[PDB]
Amino acid sequence: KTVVVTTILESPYVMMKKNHEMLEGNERYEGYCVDLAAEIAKHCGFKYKLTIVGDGKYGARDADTKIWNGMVGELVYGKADIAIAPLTITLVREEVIDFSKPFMSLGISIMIKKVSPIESAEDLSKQTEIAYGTLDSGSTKEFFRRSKIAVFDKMWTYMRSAEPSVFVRTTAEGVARVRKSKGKYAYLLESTMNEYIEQRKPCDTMKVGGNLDSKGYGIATPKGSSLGTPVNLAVLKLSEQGVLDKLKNKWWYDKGECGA
Amino acid sequence: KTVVVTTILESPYVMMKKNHEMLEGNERYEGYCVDLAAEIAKHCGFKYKLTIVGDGKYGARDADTKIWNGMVGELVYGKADIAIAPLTITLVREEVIDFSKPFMSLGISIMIKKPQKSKPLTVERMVSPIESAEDLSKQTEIAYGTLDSGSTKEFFRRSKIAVFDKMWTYMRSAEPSVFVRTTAEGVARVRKSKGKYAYLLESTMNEYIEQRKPCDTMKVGGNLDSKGYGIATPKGSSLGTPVNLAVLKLSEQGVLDKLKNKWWYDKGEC
Amino acid sequence: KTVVVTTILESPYVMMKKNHEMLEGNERYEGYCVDLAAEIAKHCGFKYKLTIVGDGKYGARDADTKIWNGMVGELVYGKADIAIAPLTITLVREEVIDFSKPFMSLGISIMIKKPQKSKPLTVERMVSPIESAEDLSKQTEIAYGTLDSGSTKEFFRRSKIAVFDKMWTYMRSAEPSVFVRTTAEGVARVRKSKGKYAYLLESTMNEYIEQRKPCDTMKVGGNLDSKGYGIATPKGSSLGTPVNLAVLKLSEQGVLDKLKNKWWYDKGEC
Amino acid sequence: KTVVVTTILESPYVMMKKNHEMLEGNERYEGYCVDLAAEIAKHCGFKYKLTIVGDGKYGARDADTKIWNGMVGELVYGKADIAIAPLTITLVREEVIDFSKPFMSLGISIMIKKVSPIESAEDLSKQTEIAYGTLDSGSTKEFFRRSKIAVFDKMWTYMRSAEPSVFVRTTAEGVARVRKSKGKYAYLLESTMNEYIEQRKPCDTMKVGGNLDSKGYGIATPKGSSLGTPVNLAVLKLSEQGVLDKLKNKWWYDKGECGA
Ligand SMILES: NS(=O)(=O)c1cc2c(cc1Cl)N[C@H]([C@H]1C[C@H]3C=C[C@@H]1C3)NS2(=O)=O
Ligand SMILES: NS(=O)(=O)c1cc2c(cc1Cl)N[C@H]([C@H]1C[C@H]3C=C[C@@H]1C3)NS2(=O)=O
Ligand SMILES: NS(=O)(=O)c1cc2c(cc1Cl)N[C@H]([C@H]1C[C@H]3C=C[C@@H]1C3)NS2(=O)=O
Ligand SMILES: NS(=O)(=O)c1cc2c(cc1Cl)N[C@H]([C@H]1C[C@H]3C=C[C@@H]1C3)NS2(=O)=O
Ligand SMILES: N[C@@H](CCC(=O)O)C(=O)O
Ligand SMILES: N[C@@H](CCC(=O)O)C(=O)O
Ligand SMILES: N[C@@H](CCC(=O)O)C(=O)O
Ligand SMILES: N[C@@H](CCC(=O)O)C(=O)O
Repeated sequence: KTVVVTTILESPYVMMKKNHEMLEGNERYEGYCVDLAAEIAKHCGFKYKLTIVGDGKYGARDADTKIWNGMVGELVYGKADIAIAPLTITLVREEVIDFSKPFMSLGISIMIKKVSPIESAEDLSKQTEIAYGTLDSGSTKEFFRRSKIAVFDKMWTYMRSAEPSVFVRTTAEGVARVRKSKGKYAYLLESTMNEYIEQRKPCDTMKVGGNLDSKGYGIATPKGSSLGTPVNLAVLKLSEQGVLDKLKNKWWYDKGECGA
Repeated sequence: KTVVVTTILESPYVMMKKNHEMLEGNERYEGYCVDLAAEIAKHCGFKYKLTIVGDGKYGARDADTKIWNGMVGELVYGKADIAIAPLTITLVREEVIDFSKPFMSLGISIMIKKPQKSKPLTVERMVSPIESAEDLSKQTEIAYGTLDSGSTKEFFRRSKIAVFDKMWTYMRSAEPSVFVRTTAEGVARVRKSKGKYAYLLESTMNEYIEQRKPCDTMKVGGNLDSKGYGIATPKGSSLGTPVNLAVLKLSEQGVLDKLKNKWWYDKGEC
Repeated sequence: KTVVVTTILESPYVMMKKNHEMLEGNERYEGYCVDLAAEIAKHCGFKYKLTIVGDGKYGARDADTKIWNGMVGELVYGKADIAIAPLTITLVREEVIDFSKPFMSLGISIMIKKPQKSKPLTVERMVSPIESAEDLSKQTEIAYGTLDSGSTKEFFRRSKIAVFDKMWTYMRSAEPSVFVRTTAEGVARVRKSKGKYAYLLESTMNEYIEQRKPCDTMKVGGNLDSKGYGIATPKGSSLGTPVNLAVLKLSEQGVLDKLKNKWWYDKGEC
Repeated sequence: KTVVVTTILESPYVMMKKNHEMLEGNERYEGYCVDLAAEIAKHCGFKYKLTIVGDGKYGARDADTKIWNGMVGELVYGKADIAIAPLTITLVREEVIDFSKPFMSLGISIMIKKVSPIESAEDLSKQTEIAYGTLDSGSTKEFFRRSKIAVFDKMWTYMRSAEPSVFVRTTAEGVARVRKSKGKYAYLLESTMNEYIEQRKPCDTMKVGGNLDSKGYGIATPKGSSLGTPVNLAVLKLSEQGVLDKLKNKWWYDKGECGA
């Protein structure tokens, strides 16, 4: 029984190689998540087929319709069996899907155009000269929406009532916007993606300040599935064997086409 | 029914209060773990009684007897209901108990005695003889050890990495023994060995010991791996999911970060 | 019963919102005074309707008619129940209305156009032609004026200090008139007079105007006196003591401090 | 009828006369508050007799007995007709006595021994190596006790549970303690007293940071008295005529027995 593996096109997690037109099956995808899925399948011992989520959404709930979209939606509604992808572990997701142990620590970080005047998030909220937003229907926007801290509350209140739409549909759109804004825009995204972008050409983006919080990516399965314990054990074994460290070093720092 | 919580006597997780010779109950202990347990009880309502393991060990499987000891061992046999303590999530422990999501990140680091400032135009520089684990294993004048019945010892024993295997081979055949009974004993050995002893402990304890007086120890290199601390629940128990969601809520509301900052960096003696 | 609150259109106390054409009710206005009114209504439960005086004056006595005008005047005759606005507590006003305890300190300051950074090694220095009220009165090249029907004009009219008396004598016999009908008009005169006009206004508005773009104005010297802003109330009204208690309570909680920091410092630039 | 005036020996508000052994009446007292009382009597037109409060406390409520001590007690219980003294206007006091308009602005300040490693009160709260307390039965301890701010809550919790007693019976004891502590103790007191102390010899104490909050001194009268409105009008007249500024300049900066 082939296991359906939903995932999203995120770099360096999943990429469509370079000559994908002449390739078929899972051989046309490469990245950290592809390697993670291969190791998970090797440990558990199942045949899998990588599938790309129909909409480029990680997963959230719509305007009071209680419907999950993106990867979480495909998991809940039975459209997929497992999600090896950068899915942040959150409160709202955990109640509906089974998350494994985190395979990568991360956090929310500020990235800007290349002594920065903002540095910390407090100064970023205080100064209204520079605009800042998040990814639409992701996890950072939900973190800001439900945040009770005064600084994050001010951040979310400004971001929601902003003209034009300060949010972006895809993280690539966000990095393009912050590159083209001539330093007038700040992008809020995961620390791992921030470091990957800052370690790539043309190296015009830099990460400033610290991490707003601490989160992690987990392998998600439908609630009440038989694969949750095996994939949890496989993630633990991979972490203890250094496989996750090796994969992150390969896909984040082995190439390093940046000047640092 | 009041459940029993087990914890280890580790700072700044659970430390006896100053006036603890006359106090009774959970008010005797202060630290990160006590008010973490308070927050857990506040989220999901239950009555808890803090307890300390008699052996004072974190937990490991004994060879040729397959008997778990320490916090994990006493949690398996049913004399505890929940382990809110700096217990490291491992593969061996996950097959006998249930671990929640990590509430604090950590890693294996190296602790050494802080060298004196180098004299040479008038700038002072810090020169250290060990800067990573590769050169720590490649030398012989400095002994290094871990904590017995801990996660680090099991990690080094079961590691297939070349440098980690070399360090494990060194500490296995070491005379006198480089293993310590308690973290505080390891720090005492580090401060007493005049700079010839390195301690392989967790990064959180290393940073906490660095921040407090007499601050004669330093952390060299990065972490050897990435791990986490989880709240341990007996396998097949009713306190697993509520505790996991409680940890998730405390992470999302910022309680964990504020607790860490007020228990590690607020009391920055040095 | 819904009581009517009067206020003046003075930044940052009350400013029309950007989308104020379609919005109705108290949501039209934003600023320090609307937040103060909300807090006052939260202290003691009552419904309020924000209003703006038609004449747009703070309040003064007319010549030879002994008739009050402005916010104070319309509060005396009973067309308003409470004045939550930057109304300065004075002796003449206290004899006809009731003032609560000051909710913000202030003083009379001098506003001039900011000069250019002077150069002579390669350091830029700030050189100003006026640095006190004494040298402002002694000099004659730069004209100075105040706000019509304001507290500062009454202070200068009834001042027995030699310097203040000289300045008032200059203002009375001034051609063309140095008095402005609105604070914004005075700042516009300062900006467009290219350094030949000095505005004598309240310290809070002076700092607020200095803190925003294009920030071509500067405050010279210190405050000529010390005063405060109070919430006015008609004599013998039931709203006096509850509002005074509310102001004291908001001072104790530090709500006034955070309102000031949010409406004066956070929104500033340059 | 001679109006009884209660006051406390505080410098430079009320000071004992140099040759007071040979003097009697109100001519044996001098200071800012003595001049204030003289101006109030001149404006209202009443004869007064300055009386020193029995216990050197400004006023507070005791441990669950609802009894006012100090000057507020003398006012409430009919033992005094008016209080021209540095009495801080507070919500708890206003409910039992009638304050006039503030005749002097002030705030909580941090005063230490003369690199300045303390800065604002945030660092003072985050630091456990330096001791700091307040005046007992005053208004600063009440402000710290009822404060709902996290920094001030931490300050109060540390101060109450401190061994030995971090509080001082009189402000002079506090300044002596901070002088003799070799920089290990900090004293929290009113900004006016802090400035007066640092401006007088030996000038070994210096102020750091800004004022914690803003308060003021008002002339207190018994509730439901006929003197409240006349003294309020007199205070307003004195403020308008510059008499209060003149007296502050006379008693704070006119001597200036310091090098600054
Ligand atoms: N260095 S890293 O970001 O690639 C990374 C991060 C993490 C890893 C492993 C790696 Cl390699 N494993 C941990 C897991 C292992 C066991 C202990 C904590 C969880 C359960 N999660 S983690 O702390 O999020
Ligand atoms: N900054 S820290 O080490 O005290 C720390 C570390 C971690 C926190 C929260 C804090 Cl405050 N929460 C995460 C949890 C939240 C969700 C995502 C990963 C786990 C499940 N684990 S963590 O990445 O191990
Ligand atoms: N810092 S400020 O100008 O916003 C400011 C100014 C003042 C505040 C509070 C603040 Cl936050 N409260 C005082 C009041 C409190 C009690 C003592 C004096 C009045 C009654 N008035 S004040 O001295 O005019
Ligand atoms: N410069 S000072 O501290 O001596 C000082 C302080 C103050 C003065 C007068 C002086 Cl001289 N008057 C004001 C009062 C006057 C009118 C306006 C506010 C109150 C009512 N209170 S105050 O703002 O506390
Ligand atoms: N990776 C996040 C979204 C990225 C972001 O919000 O910055 C998720 O799983 O939803
Ligand atoms: N925290 C570790 C013990 C400390 C160590 O091994 O350094 C554990 O849970 O096993
Ligand atoms: N705030 C002053 C008016 C402003 C001014 O006179 O500068 C008043 O209440 O009268
Ligand atoms: N002046 C204050 C007391 C001074 C202090 O506590 O520092 C009062 O009236 O209570």
